[PDB]
Amino acid sequence: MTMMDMNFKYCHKIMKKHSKSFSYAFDLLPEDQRKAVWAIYAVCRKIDDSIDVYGDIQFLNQIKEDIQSIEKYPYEYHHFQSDRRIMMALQHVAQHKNIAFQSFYNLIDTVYKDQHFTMFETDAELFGACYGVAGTVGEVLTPILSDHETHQTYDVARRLGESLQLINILRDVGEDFENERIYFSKQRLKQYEVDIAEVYQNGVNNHYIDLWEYYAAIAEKDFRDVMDQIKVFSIEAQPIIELAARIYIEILDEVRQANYTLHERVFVEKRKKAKLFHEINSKY
Ligand SMILES: CC(C)=CCC/C(C)=C/CC/C(C)=C/[C@@H]1[C@@H](COP(=O)(O)OP(=O)(O)O)[C@]1(C)CC/C=C(\C)CCC=C(C)C
Ligand SMILES: [Mg+2]
Ligand SMILES: [Mg+2]
Repeated sequence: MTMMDMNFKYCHKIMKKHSKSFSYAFDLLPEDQRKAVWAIYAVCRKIDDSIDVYGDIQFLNQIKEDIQSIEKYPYEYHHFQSDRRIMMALQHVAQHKNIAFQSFYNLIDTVYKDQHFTMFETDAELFGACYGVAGTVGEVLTPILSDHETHQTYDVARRLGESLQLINILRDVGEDFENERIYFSKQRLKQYEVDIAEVYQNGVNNHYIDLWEYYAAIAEKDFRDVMDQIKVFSIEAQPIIELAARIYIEILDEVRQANYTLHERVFVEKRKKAKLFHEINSKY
């Protein structure tokens, strides 16, 4: 094992630890592509988790500055300020692939703004936040998972990322509420006559289920639209991306089976993930 191998192994550790669904799928990529995914993953994770390190923007600004160094000077040695192992790996990737740096900056800005989080007035705001947290990730992964990037490739990847973020929201309603976050828009909550606090205390009702299913239907339709355009991605990545998405889509059915509970995080069992892989893989 080289030093750089050690750097990617560490990124892999982070992804396996923190992202059971995405780890399962993306680890099936060919070596050079999965390694790039691990590095992108670990960067994004550090960005997402940065505020809780000291309680403020310090570690985040250090990440941003590290990324800026890489963008400006991809072939120079940097004394990274944040997590050196992750940044060395990102830099190695950047030397070989087009990285959409502005997409990382969009994600960072999204994390900065989350410090001042006020509920979304409308679904348009909510979907805007989904872009910032996850459409950006889709954009960053595009050159990794496709052979000749076009506007269509980016668009599909962005849509997928945003759909997965909406599923994430749908899984985590109760936990988010405990953390003083509600992501359903004020407009939709008012229309469906849903108070999340009241539902957290008293159990689901038909109003809440109707509202949840309204968003679920959006995530599903977007998922189907991505599946229909899967050929934008490289032949090797197609079944893997399909797997990643299907595993995440299955979370919706898990929520339903747990009666839309606001008091635990549902999950797709490993054995089910394997079932989905068999189904997809026979198709390919
Ligand atoms: C780079 C990579 C694979 C992921 C990035 C992971 C990170 C940390 C981003 C920081 C912001 C966050 C938190 C975003 C949410 C990820 C789930 O959180 P995680 O905690 O890992 O898993 P779980 O909550 O299930 O335990 C999310 C739903 C976005 C998924 C978007 C994807 C996969 C692109 C799809 C498009 C193509 C594949 C073209
Ligand atoms: Mg996680
Ligand atoms: Mg969540």
